[PDB]
Amino acid sequence: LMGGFGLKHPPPQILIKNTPVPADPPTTFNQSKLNSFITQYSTGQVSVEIEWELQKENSKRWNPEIQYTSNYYKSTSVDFAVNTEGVYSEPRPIGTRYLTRNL
Amino acid sequence: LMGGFGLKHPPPQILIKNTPVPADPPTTFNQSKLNSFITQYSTGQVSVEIEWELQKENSKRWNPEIQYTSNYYKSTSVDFAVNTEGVYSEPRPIGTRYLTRNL
Ligand code: NA
Ligand code: NA
Repeated sequence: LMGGFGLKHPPPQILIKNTPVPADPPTTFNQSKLNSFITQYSTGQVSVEIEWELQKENSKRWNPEIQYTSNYYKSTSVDFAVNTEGVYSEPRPIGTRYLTRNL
Repeated sequence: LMGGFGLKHPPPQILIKNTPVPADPPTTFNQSKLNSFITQYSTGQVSVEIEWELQKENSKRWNPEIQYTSNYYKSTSVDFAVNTEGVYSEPRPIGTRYLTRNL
C-alpha cells in the first residue's frame, strides 16, 4: 500500500555488527559474562548494483506528452543539489506517471 | 543561416507536371502550337521515409534537466490537435535544446 513491488522472496536482510572485544578481564576466574569492553566502531564502503528491465513506450498519441522538467527561470539555488553549507536536498516529490496510455 | 544542415548534394528537386492533352485540333493543318487543351488536374499520394542517426546523451549532471512538456491544467482544446472545425494548429514553436552539455 505504501507503494512498490510486493515480493514473496524480497532482497534478504543484511545484518552487520562489530564483534565485542573484551577489555582486560579479572585475574581470577569468575562465572559472570564480561561486561567491560574496548570502545570501538567501524566504517567502510557499501555497494549496491541493481539491474532494471524497462517497458518502452509505444504510443501513437500525436500531441506532445507531459514531462517532468527542471524550472526554467533563475533561482537562488539549483533543485536537487547542495547548499552553500553543503547540504543536499530534494525540493519536491517526483512521481512516475508522465507518459499516457489508453485504457 | 535559417537553420539546419548545409549539404553540397542535398535531396534532389522532385519535379512533377500533368501532361498537356489537346482538345480537338483543327481539321486542316496549321503551323501554330496548339493552345486549346482539355481541362484536367491530378491527385495521388506521396511517401517520404527518412532514417535519422541519434547521438545519445551521456551526461553526469546530477539534478534533473529542462524538458519540453505539455501543459498540465485544463484548456479549451488540446495543443497540437484539431479544432471543432477540423483545423490542425501548432500553438508554439518547438526548439531542440533542452538537455545540457558542458563546454
Ligand atoms: Na528539477
Ligand atoms: Na504540448
